[PDB]
Parts: sequence; structure tokens; C-alpha cells
Amino acid sequence: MLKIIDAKVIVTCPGRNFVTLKITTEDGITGVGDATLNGRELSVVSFLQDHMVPSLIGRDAHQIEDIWQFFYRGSYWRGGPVAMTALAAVDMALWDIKGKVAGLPVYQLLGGACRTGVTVYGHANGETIEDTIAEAVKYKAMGYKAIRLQTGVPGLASTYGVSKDKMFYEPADNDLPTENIWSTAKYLNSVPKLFERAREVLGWDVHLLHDVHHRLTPIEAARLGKDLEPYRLFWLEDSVPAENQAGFRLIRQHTTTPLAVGEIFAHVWDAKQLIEEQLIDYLRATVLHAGGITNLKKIAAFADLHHVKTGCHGATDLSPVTMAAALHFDMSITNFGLQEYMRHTPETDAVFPHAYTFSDGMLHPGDKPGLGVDIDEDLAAKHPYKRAYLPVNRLEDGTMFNW
Amino acid sequence: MLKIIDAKVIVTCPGRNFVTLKITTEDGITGVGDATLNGRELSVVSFLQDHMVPSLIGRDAHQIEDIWQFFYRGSYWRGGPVAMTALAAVDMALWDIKGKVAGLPVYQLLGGACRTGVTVYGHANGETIEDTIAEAVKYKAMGYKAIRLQTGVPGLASTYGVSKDKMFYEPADNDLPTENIWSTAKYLNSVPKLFERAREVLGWDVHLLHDVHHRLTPIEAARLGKDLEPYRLFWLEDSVPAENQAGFRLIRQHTTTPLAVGEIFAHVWDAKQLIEEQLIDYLRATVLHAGGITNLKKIAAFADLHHVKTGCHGATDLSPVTMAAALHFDMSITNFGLQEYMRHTPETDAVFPHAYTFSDGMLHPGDKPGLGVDIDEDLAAKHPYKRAYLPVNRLEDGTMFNW
Amino acid sequence: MLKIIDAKVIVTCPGRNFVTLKITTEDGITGVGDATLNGRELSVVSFLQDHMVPSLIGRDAHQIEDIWQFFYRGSYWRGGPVAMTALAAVDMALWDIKGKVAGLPVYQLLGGACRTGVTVYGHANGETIEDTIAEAVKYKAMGYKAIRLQTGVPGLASTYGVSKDKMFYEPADNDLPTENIWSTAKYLNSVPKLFERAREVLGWDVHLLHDVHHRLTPIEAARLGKDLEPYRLFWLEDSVPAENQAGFRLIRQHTTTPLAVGEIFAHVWDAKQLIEEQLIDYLRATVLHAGGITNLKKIAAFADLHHVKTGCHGATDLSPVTMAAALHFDMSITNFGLQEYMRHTPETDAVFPHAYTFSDGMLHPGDKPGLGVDIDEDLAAKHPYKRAYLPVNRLEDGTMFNW
Amino acid sequence: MLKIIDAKVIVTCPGRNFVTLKITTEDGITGVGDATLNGRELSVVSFLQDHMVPSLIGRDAHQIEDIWQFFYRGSYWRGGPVAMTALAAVDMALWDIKGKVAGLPVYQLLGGACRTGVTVYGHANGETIEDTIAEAVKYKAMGYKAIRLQTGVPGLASTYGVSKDKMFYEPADNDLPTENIWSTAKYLNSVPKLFERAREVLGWDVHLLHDVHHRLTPIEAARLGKDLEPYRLFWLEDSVPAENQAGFRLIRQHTTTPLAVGEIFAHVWDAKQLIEEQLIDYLRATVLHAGGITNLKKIAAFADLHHVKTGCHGATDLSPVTMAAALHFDMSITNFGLQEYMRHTPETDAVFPHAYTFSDGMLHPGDKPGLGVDIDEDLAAKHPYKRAYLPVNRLEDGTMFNW
Ligand SMILES: O=C(O)[C@@H](O)[C@@H](O)[C@H](O)[C@H](O)CO
Ligand SMILES: O=C(O)[C@@H](O)[C@@H](O)[C@H](O)[C@H](O)CO
Ligand SMILES: [Cl-]
Ligand SMILES: [Cl-]
Ligand SMILES: [Cl-]
Ligand SMILES: [Cl-]
Ligand SMILES: [Mg+2]
Ligand SMILES: [Mg+2]
Ligand SMILES: [Mg+2]
Ligand SMILES: [Mg+2]
Repeated sequence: MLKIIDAKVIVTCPGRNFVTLKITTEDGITGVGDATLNGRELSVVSFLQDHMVPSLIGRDAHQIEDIWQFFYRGSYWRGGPVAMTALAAVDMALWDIKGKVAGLPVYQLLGGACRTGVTVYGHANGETIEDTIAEAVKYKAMGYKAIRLQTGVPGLASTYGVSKDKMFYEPADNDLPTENIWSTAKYLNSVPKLFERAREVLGWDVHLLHDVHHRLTPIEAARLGKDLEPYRLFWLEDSVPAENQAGFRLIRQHTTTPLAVGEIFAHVWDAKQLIEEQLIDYLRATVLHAGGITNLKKIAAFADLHHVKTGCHGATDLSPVTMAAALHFDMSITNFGLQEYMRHTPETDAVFPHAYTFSDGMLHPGDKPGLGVDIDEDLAAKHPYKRAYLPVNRLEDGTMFNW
Repeated sequence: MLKIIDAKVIVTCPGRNFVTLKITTEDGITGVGDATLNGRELSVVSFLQDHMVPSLIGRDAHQIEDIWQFFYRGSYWRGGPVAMTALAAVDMALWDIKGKVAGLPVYQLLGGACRTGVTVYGHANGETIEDTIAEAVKYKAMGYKAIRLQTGVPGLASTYGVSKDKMFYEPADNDLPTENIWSTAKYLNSVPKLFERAREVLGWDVHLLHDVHHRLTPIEAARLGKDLEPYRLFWLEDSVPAENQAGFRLIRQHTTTPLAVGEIFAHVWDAKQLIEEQLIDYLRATVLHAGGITNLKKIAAFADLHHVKTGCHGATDLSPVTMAAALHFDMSITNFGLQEYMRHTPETDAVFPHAYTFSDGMLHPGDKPGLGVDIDEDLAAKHPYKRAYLPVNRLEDGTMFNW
Repeated sequence: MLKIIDAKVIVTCPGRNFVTLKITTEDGITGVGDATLNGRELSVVSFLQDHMVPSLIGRDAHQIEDIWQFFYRGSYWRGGPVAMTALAAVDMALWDIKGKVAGLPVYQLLGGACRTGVTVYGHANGETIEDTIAEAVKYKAMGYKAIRLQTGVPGLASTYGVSKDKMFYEPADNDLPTENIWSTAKYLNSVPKLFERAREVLGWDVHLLHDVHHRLTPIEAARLGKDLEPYRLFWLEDSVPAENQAGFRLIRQHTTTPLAVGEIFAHVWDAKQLIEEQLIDYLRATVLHAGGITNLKKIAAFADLHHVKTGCHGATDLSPVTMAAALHFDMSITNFGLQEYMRHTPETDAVFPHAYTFSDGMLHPGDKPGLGVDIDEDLAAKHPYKRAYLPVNRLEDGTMFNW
Repeated sequence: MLKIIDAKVIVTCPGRNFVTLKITTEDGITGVGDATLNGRELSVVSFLQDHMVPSLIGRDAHQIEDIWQFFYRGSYWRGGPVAMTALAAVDMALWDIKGKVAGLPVYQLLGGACRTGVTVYGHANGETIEDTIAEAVKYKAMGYKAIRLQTGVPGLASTYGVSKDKMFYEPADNDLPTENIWSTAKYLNSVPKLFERAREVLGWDVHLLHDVHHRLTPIEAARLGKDLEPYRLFWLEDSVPAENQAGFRLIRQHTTTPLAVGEIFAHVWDAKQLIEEQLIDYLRATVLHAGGITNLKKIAAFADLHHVKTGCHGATDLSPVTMAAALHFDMSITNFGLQEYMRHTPETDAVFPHAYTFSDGMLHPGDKPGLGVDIDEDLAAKHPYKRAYLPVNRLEDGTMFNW
């Protein structure tokens, strides 16, 4: 019986915004969870502290599932990114506690080690094809086994994933949304050239990825998928907005390029049709935005029935706390595919001291009891919240579109 | 060009919590929109004032659809109760402003009057059948053409819809969520007697409704539906949790009792399969919780291709701002089914003076420019926020369940 | 790192045959897992000691999921009752060891407590209706919340569930399989009277079950299901052989009597269509015959996406080791339906001392570290293996049929 | 009335393990059946001798079908490789007896001769493409009309089907499973080159096969299928693990390369969806592992309705007894496709003297009464069981995978 005596939502910006729940049990055992929802951070803060937290006090922290259900069902209005991100943080924290009590790293509870480390991909980008490739060469020298390639679009001032940042990508860069302009035709005409060149310079053993980032229609993705088959990509991610899951039928019907989707998914329902109809090969949903370890685990199992692997989203806006948690999950399942790994700042790392390590293209969560992560509150207090928005995207005619 | 110069979020609790958005244009033309999310109110307040509101400043209030898209797509993490309720408030207020600029009630902009008024249902409930029927008799004498009936379950301390309230039902009643105990079997064995007796006393002209409130499995709903066929109910609402929309296939397959669902839906995607497969007869989604007049209008047109009518939710946690917007939408569509009408408190009515009127079993939005509703800010300020939660539900063995 | 130093298979027959696997770790921490396959026991014994066991030596007992996969995939010939029962024993014993290492009951590792106990059903049976009802009355007085009812068929020497046993049923009763004679028509014409009378005497609060035990065609099950609707059965189990899972479509299409199936299933693939098409309401698959806690947990999460609950089989040929593992799993899931509970003999209980307890219609696994169960090897050795077979069934014309 | 007076399970290892049932009738007529289940041999031994055999004694051997049903249904737990391999051996033996009594080879009972002999394929392999091709040239000179091609994968230490053995392949080569490492990307990049070269050297009249051996996902096989179309393969076998039969839809949708699957199948249910949806062109299931002559015959008939032919598995771990039986089946059906033929050792041939012969690319079962095979018990006793396991396979990251 592990009485919860305190729960606190902490907000800090050591290079970018992060929200963190910290839960303290009667005898001083603590657990932390990530609750960062990029571009909408303080909405999760309230949902937690004004609403969910008062129900945590006095409860038995052992009851992870019951607590999961109490909040998911109890809110009445169900699901959604704000609600499911709040719950992920409770869940992460509860598993962290569980691990400490058991005296085991969290993966030891979830099925134990299924591989020697978690293979990641990094983030090569450049304004030109040459730029991008040079970045990919760098990554390949650094021992990355998988690399994502993004490059500027001829005749467009900007496009997703290209900037001055090289080991990562931080698009929430302004106190109002940065405005972008877009042309599907110009992208579709040019981006295949990138992977053609990538194969010429980099060879065939390295895994290459691409994030389309919500900008195509199904018949368009189908075609990009087709143009990309000669270069044997690891996956083509978020090719089309997926609220209409049937949208992926057209793509699957026309290309064999492997498909990923789901960083934004809040619950299993966002991916069910996609999984059950075998329309994707990788699910990108994370413990952070789809309701924590408890839920992602149920989802991965459903996914394994349909040849679907995990390709968990790994952007900078997932704190080290999420990443510790993602690693314990990644380690413990059979159908793991890949883990995205964007480098945080050295200030972020200082605020969220963690046991996980990177070597030979792989992350490993380490073997500390629980998650193997904590939050330095004093250092945290040194960096207050600063408002920052994700960018937005319009068509050439001004049409409001998808960034 | 109608420049937005200010936009403020107002929180008041004249009998229960309500969140309101009030937008002001350069020329002093104002609009209001409801943003209430029962039991998770402050989270919407944050989502709006900390995140959405700053983007409103300086925009042209005329661009309703662009602003709608800007917010829906620009959030990146899409949909969900929080985001869509916040967007509803914006949408309602822009429509209000549109109305005023045009010197017309909103419904005149959306298609014109399609009926002489909007037929409502009221809520009769009680511990015993005779208590519930006694109440139904009152509502009929009051000229209601439709009545929802809820009654206690023999062998259970409490059930949905049953309490000391007669003209409404207000479960957001405690500083921590009230816990309840549920038995499906006891409920299924008893409720049909409710309606048998209802028909004996009230006869066959009055429409009789029932809200199952999330507590059945499809095969159980099938059976309850069948048991209730003899009494010709207008609808059987929320019989099963709808995240799995294919769930309704089994109900539809076994009973001709007409089906309602959707008060908690945040977007078209929560109902798409239900509508396209003709699994339901009434959609209960509202302008408040499904992204406003803009979104609900698209949804209604889609629903009409498949014999689905509107039966919008209208419990008291929808403020009179919602009700005004709901009544304009209701007036303006071919496929109107019915409108729920729970009496707000006198204090609430005073805080949100409105033009809409109730006569002869029907509401009417009235004919003022805009929505015909405002918030009295001085009066509002006399009624501070008071934290209050919806109740939760567990099975006899203690399993977390749905309320 | 928990090196496996020994792993031995133990065969004993304290009232009936049981096969047990006992794994020993370098530091003297041990675990047990049930490996009993009624009527084909020694085949599992061989599969384990001659083939699987040698691979266990020297492995890290922590790696539960890897060992699970090693054995499932490494056998080459996959699935099947033998292989999956043998793997179940391994899985149970590793979970037992995991529990002990962590100083926690297994259920604490799988999600924590979700209910205050695990509601069971007992078995009332008899030659005549009055004999069966007489027995149901006893079980109700004993505080059972659920009761299975089986009764003799007029015009048939014998039928399933009927015999001189009251608190259990043990058909593995002869050195060569007992032969029986079956008539579908006589059964279908009589059994509904069972439940009519059951309801008259026992009333409508108690859950009433029925195991058809494989003897119908879909169109026949459809009809029996319909005939039994008036009596509101908790479930109708194994109504038809399920190798053809589309068979349930016709039943589901014609009746709202809730359906159970699956005690004999060896893997997820035996139930996948049944679950995904919502053809059933309860899955009867067990940790013993479907590859253990590891597998059953994935299966349960899948079943929960489709309104399917667990109604695990629990006849006496599942040893108390199975029951301990079953109770930890049952305690830990949101979608628990019910647990079958057949009383083991006193001698059996003595051979497998256990922590689980029965009170007020509910079992509880208790709170010892691990599964909370052991085999007493000296006592076990006093009860040699005794060959015993399940009975077989033929039609009136002599056709080999299903028992 | 042919009373069975004795049934004996014989175990021997004349180069590799084989299990054999021998059944003796009252007047001295005997029949033999194969019961070898590679890597799990003694599990079938027990299932037979400890469990099934006692029910054979005293029965009428004429009753092949009733006996088939008695054991398949009678076991209660149904199907699975262990159970279905045991039953195959009973069935083979019973048909062998039947043929002797009738004084005819077994094919004469099953429909008689449908072709002049049974066309086979052999097994070319090599570390390099050159190696493999040279082996295929050899086979083509030896008069083989069909040849399977396997070759080493660049940058992998090992891969399926390559070894020092040339007229066959014996992978169960160790007293614990040999461990292998795997890379899908490296295989997919290189194996098409093999068949390109094969066509250049060998020409277009010879039939060429390839066994993928369980290592791809559907979208991957689809692609390999596509890359292989220019070389017009006879089939691409076991491209993906088939427990999810819907997995083959994606492949069929994208390639016209002919598909085979099923050596591991235990029953019709393992192939039904695959057959009924026309997802494969060849079924590889055998009399050995899918329940003997009786069952495979029913299956072939179902297969003929959907353009599916037999491509029976023929590895060394099917004894001459199985091969005699496979030939009588192959001879007697309209929809025969191909028979795999790996050479046994000369010691195996001595222990299982057989009447079947090989010439001009074809096997023929001969025209002796019954199967035309027996087992030399004295020679058999000269070679005791020796434990040997099939290999296993992990990904580069250590993930437990499919061999
Ligand atoms: O149909 C209804 O009126 C009910 O579902 C509502 O009272 C519901 O319980 C509340 O609006 C939830 O806030
Ligand atoms: O539901 C049940 O309890 C029955 O199906 C079992 O008694 C079954 O007959 C035996 O467990 C088979 O071993
Ligand atoms: Cl939300
Ligand atoms: Cl939301
Ligand atoms: Cl098996
Ligand atoms: Cl088996
Ligand atoms: Mg992305
Ligand atoms: Mg309702
Ligand atoms: Mg049963
Ligand atoms: Mg093969």
C-alpha cells in the first residue's frame, strides 16, 4: 500500500518548454512523468493540476491500471491529446514508482530485455540535396544505422525539417506561429532526386527515412511512394492526414514503399483501422501522447497481430523523461521497429539527469530502479516557461493548410 | 474588414461553472461563445487564453472558416474535447459578430427558418416508477411534446438521471467525484417496466426518450432495445461506449428501437462510421463540443445523406450561449430531430441575458442581430469559480466502469 | 542477471494427473508453472524435458518475453495445444521468479489490483431438472454470484456435466476413453426447461451459465440461443466447434444470448476472427493452454478493443499453479468477465500449497511474492501417475462426434 | 474385419532422427507410418505410445476414417503439429494395410494414376551466386526439371539453405539450437541478382524455385515478388509467417510471382483463408504434418476449387515412409503441382527399404501392394535416437526472429 501524499506539475524551459509531473508516496518514493504538449503546454498543466491531481492524493500508487481507467473513463469526455498527455504523465510516474519498489528498471517488469539496445535514427537536413547528403554522411560516420533525410524544395522559401539545426530540429521557434508557404507540385517534382543521390553516396546498408508531414492526398502519396521504391526507404511517414483512416487504402494499393504514421495519435482508436487493415508498417504513437506505458503496450500487442512495428516519435518536445520511458518500452517488446532520437540541449540534459546512454547507433535505458530519470527542481526553477508555437502552413493561394 | 482588438475569457459560477469567450472588434461590435467543458473547465480556459487568443488579435473577424481551419490545423495535435470546445467558443463568437454586422439573427445566415420553432424534450426522473411517471405527467401538462424518462434501479443505491432535481439534472456535485456502484443485470431486468407503465398512463402521442448513459455492451443494448420496442421510444441514447463505432452494428442488427449517440463527440470522425453505415437515427453532437456552428453544419449535411437527424445535447453544462447558437443551427436545417432542454438556474439566466423563448413545447432563438445573447460581466463577477466534478461509476466487484 | 541452473518436470496424481515445471535460479529462487494437458499429459512432459528444458539451462530468467519468443518461434512448428501448454509452464514459472525477485505478487507487476476480488462460477448438475436446481440452490446459499447449470437429457443415458459430482466434474475417468451416445434433437427439445425453472426458483439476480460443450451446428446454436433469451443467461459456452470461426456469424446473427468460447484455444489465432468480428462476448482461453500470462495479456488487450471480456476456463485439470497464475492475471485487467472455479480435491490442495483464498463468491490470489504457490515434492512423490482419458461421443447411428 | 493386435513406435537415427509407427493385424498384415516431427521428435513418440496407441488395440483397421475422427476429435484439444503428426502416422499405416488387403498400391485406391510420374525439384545452393549456379547446372544435367536456388547473403555469416551439403540440406545439426544472425535489408538487396544470373546460364525451360523461409513482412515479400517477376519463378515459398492469413493479400495485390506456403501447416484451418481468397498458387502441406493421406486428400480437393495445386514439402526430415505415402497421393490427384525431393542418406534408405524410384526428373511409387515401404527393425536398432535441434535466428539487434 503506497499512499500518494503529493503530486506536483513543474514547468520549465531549458532550451524549450517541458511540463513534468512529480508524484511522492508516503515513505518518500517519487516518480516523474512527462506531460509536454508542444504549442499547447499550459492546457495540460491545468488539466493536471486543476482537475486530475486532486484525485491522486491518498490513492495507492500500486494501482496503475485502475488509476489509468479512473482518469480515462472518469473525465467523461474521453480521449484527446490534452487528456491523454495528462494521463501519460501519471502513468509514466506510477511505473517509475513501481520500478523503484520492485528494485528493477522498468523494462524488467514489462517482459524484460528483447534486444541488446534500441536502434535509432537521426535527422539529416539541408537546403540543397548536397547539403542534406553531407549531413547524412556525418551521421553515418557517427555510427547511426538509420537516418531521416529532409531537404529544401526548389522554388519554396521553406519546408518541413530544414533549418540551421543539425543534430535536431526545433520548429516551435516563435511567440506567434511562424507562417509558411507550400506547393505540393514543387515537392512531388523534386524530392525523389534526394534519395537517388543518397543511395549513390551512402550505399544500401544504411536505413533511410522521410517525413512527408501531413502535406499530401492519398493518390499523391501513392505516387511519391512509387517514385521512392527504387531507393528502398525504411519508411515514408505521415504521408497524409489520417483522421480518415480509409485514406491509406489507396496508398497501400499502389506502392510497396513501407508506411509509418501516428506521432499525433492520442488513443488506439486513431490507429485501429490502419492496423487491422494492414495499411501501415510502423506506428509512431508514443507513451507521451497516447496515454503512457500502460496504453502503448496494449497497442503494440494489437499491432503485432497485423505485422505492425513500433516507430516511436522522438522529437525534442519529448523530454528525457518520455525518452527514458520510451526506451523501457522499446526494450521489452517483440515488434519494436525503430526509435527516433533528436538530441536535447545540454541544459535540458542537466535539468533531467538520466541513466540512458547512446552508443553504436543504439540507445539503452540503463539498469537503475524505475525509469532511471529525475528532474532537478532547483535547476528547473532557473528556466521559466516561455511561450513558443509550432509553425503553420498555407497554400500558394493563401488556403489554410497542414504544417 | 473587422479587426479583432481584444478577446477575453470569462469564468463564472451562477449555480454551476461556465466558461465564456468574448471577442471585441475595432468598432465595438462584440461576440460571445461558450467554452464550458464540465469537470475540466480550466483546461479549456488555458487552451484559449494562453494559446489561441494571442493569434486572434489583429485578425479579420469576417474570416470565419479560415480562423476555424487556422486553429484546427494549426494546433498540430488535432481534435479532442479540449481543443474542439475551445474552437467552438471562437466559432460561436465570430458567428455572433457576423450576425451583428449583417443586422440579422444567425439563423437567417445559415438557411433561414425551416420550422416554426424547435421542439424540445424535458427530463422526468424518480426513485420508483411511480415517482418518474408522476413527473412525466407534470411535463405533459406543461406542454412538452417529448419526455426523457429515468428511474431508480431496484437493488442499486443510485443510477443516472435519478436525484432530487425535476426540471433538470446536475451531477457535477462535489469537490471530489462522487462514487457510484453499478449492476448491468439489475438494470436490464427492470427498466422496461418503466416504459410499459409510461404508455399506460401517458398514452401514445407523447415522445418518450431514454438515456442509457454508456453502461451496456452491444449485445446487451441489442436486448434492451428489443425489450423496449413495444413502447415505441423516440430514441435510446448512448447505449454503448462508441469509440468502437462498429459496436453499433450488433445493436442495429437486432432491434428497431431508434438509436441516439454523440453528446461527447469532438469531431466528425467520432461519428463517421456510425452515420455512413446507418447505425444511428440521431446525432447528439453539439455546437459546443464538436467545434461550433461551422463544424456542426457540415456534419449535419453529411448526416442527412444517411437518414440521420440532429438530437443535440442540451444539459445545463451547456450555457445559454451554447443554447442560443444551438437554436439558430436547429432552426436552419432540414434534418432536425429534436433539442434537449434542461432548465438553467435563475442566476444563470441573469448572467447570460438572451433573446430565446420557450412556448408550447418549443424553443425559439428570437430575432435580435447575432446570436441574441450576452454575458453580464458585473453580475458574472459576483459568482466565483467553484471546483466541481462529474461522478464516476464502478461495478459490484470494484472494476472502474463508465458513468 | 538470474542464471537458470536447473529445470525439472514433476508428474503427480493426487486425485488426478498434473504436470508441473519447476525452474531454479543460481541464487536458489524457484518458480513453478503448470503444464497439464488432460488426457495427453506425457506428451507435454516429453516436449518439455526432452526438448525445451535443455535450452533453459544458463539463460537469464529475467528475459521473459525473449524466452517466450525463443520457444514459440524456435520450435519451427508453431502453436498447438502441446507446444503452447509447455510454453505456458515456462512462462508461469518465469513470472513466479520475476515476482519473487521483485518482492511483489505477480498481479502487482501486471497493472495492480483492478477489483476487490475475482468473481467465480460453480457447477450445479443432476440427472433431472429438480436434481440440478436442488444443486443450484446449494451454490446460491454458499454465496456464489454465478452458477453453471447442466442436466440430463431425457432419452439419453448420459450427457456432459451430469454425474455423481457436485462441487466439480471429472470425466477423465477411465483407463480407456468412456464411450457416450448423443442426440442433438433430444437435447435441444429439453434444455430450455432447465432455465425456465431455474429462474422460477432462483430468481433474477444470480448469473446463470450453460456449457453446450461442442455439440451443435451454428443454425442449431442460433435456435438454442433464442430459446434461452427469456432467462437472461450470463453466457452460452462452446455452442459449436470453432475451427471455422465464421461459424459464429450465424449464431450472432440470430440471438442476443451472450456467447462464450475458447477453453481449448492454443493461441491468439484461434480467436482472432471471433474477436475482431465481435462474434463473442467472453473468451475462455487460459494462461495454461494459450501460452501463459505473457500471451494471455496481449490477447486480453486485443479482446478489449472489441467488447470482449475474459471468462477463463478453470476446471480441475488446471492445477492450483494455473489457478494462481489465472487469478493474478484476472486481478490485473480492465476487461475481466468471470473465472471458472472447480474445487480441486483435498489431496491436490496439499500437494500444491497456495496463497489464494475463496470468500463471498470471490477468489483472491493473496499477497505473497511471486505467484504464491508451490509443489510439495515429497508429498507429490506419494501419488504416482495414473493413466486417464477424457470421454468420447458418438451419434445414434454411430458417427464419431464431439464430446 | 482386420483386428489390430499390436502397434509399436520405433525410434532410429540413420543419419538423422526418424519416428515410425508399425501396426500389426490379427493375421500378420502390417502397416507403417511416419511420425517424425523434426526438433521435437519424442513429444510425438509419447503422444502416440503413451496415449493414442492403447485405443488402437482390438479395433478394425478397415475403419480408416472413423479412426481418423476418433483420434482427431477424441483428444478434445484439437489439432496442432504434435497431434496431427501422430495421427498422420496412424493414417499412413492404415492405408498401407488397406492396400495390402486389396492387393493394390495405395494410389490405385485413391483415384488411380493421373500422370506418368511425379515431377520433383532439387536443392541447389552455394555461398556465392557462382557457387549456386554451378550447383544448379549439375542438377540440370542430372535431369531435374525443377530446381530450388539458395545462396549466401553478402555481409551475413549465414542464411537459410546454404551449407556443405549439396543433394540435400540437414539444418538440425546440433544438440542445442545453432544460432543465426539476420538482416532483411541485406537479403532484399541481393537475392534478385541470383535469378537474373540463373536465367542467363540455365535458360528458360527449367523451373526455378526459392524458399524465403519466414523472414519477410507482407509489404516486403510483395516487393521481392516484384523484383523476381522478370525471372518467372515456379514459386516463392513461405515469404511471410502465415498465422495471419490475411497477410497474403498485400503480396497478391502487388506481385504476380507465384506463391507457395504451408510445410508447417497442421490442418485445413491453417490454409482455408489462403485458399478461399486465392492468395497462393501452391500448398506445401504434407501427409506427415497435416494428418496423413485421409486429410491431405480432402484438402487438395478444396484447393482445386480455387486454382491451388499441391507442392508438398519434401525435406530429409520426412522419412521414406512419408515419401512413399506422398507419392501415392501425388499420383492420384488432378491438381498436383510439384514434389520436393531431398536425397536421404544411404543408411536411411537401408533402414526404410522402399519400392519408389527416380528417373527423368520424376519419382514413382512403384506398384507393390500398399505403400511399398517397410522398416528394417534390426538395422533400425543399430542407430539410436540422437538429440538434434533446428537452428534459430535473431536480428542484428538481438531480436528473437524466425529461422
Ligand atoms: O443526455 C444527457 O443529458 C446527459 O448525458 C448529460 O446530463 C450528461 O450527463 C452531462 O452533460 C455530462 O456533463
Ligand atoms: O467448461 C468446462 O468446465 C468444461 O469444458 C471442462 O470440464 C472440460 O470438459 C475439461 O476441462 C476438458 O479437460
Ligand atoms: Cl483532450
Ligand atoms: Cl484535446
Ligand atoms: Cl502441438
Ligand atoms: Cl499438438
Ligand atoms: Mg514526424
Ligand atoms: Mg445523455
Ligand atoms: Mg466448457
Ligand atoms: Mg521450405
